[PDB]
Amino acid sequence: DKKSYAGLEDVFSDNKSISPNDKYMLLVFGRNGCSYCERFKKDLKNVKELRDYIKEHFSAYYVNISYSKEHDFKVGDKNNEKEIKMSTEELAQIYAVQSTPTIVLSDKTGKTIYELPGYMPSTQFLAVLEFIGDGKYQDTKDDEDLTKKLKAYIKYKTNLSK
Repeated sequence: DKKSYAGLEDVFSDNKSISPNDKYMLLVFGRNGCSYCERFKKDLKNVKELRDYIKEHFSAYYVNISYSKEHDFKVGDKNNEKEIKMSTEELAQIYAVQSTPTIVLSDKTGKTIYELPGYMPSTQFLAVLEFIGDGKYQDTKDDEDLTKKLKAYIKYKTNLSK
């Protein structure tokens, strides 16, 4: 339900239609009775820098796997967008969701860039979001180099926060 993210309608668009819509895409898989999902939402509410950053750079969706809805999922570039109707369960399966919260960050074509299978405090999480949102990920050689640069960037932002 929309109740899954009550008060965060400014951040999350209706998940009946999921697409990057010419922004980076942020998909959060959550569920009922999930204390880390609750902590994640409180961070989004209360850390204005995090909230503003997401609203500026991301099309964001909160998918509650405690329920089953139909989602119109639209990815691909401008020349060829693929639109598929899928269930909550099929959407989670595509992303291989195994735990909640799972956070998926994708580019404007809907290509997965990075995934966090768990909660991360707001300082570190905003660093991950900037690494993707400012395009810094683009200058990396591979998955290993991206991970290494991202981890560097997070420590840097951690030093900065103190």
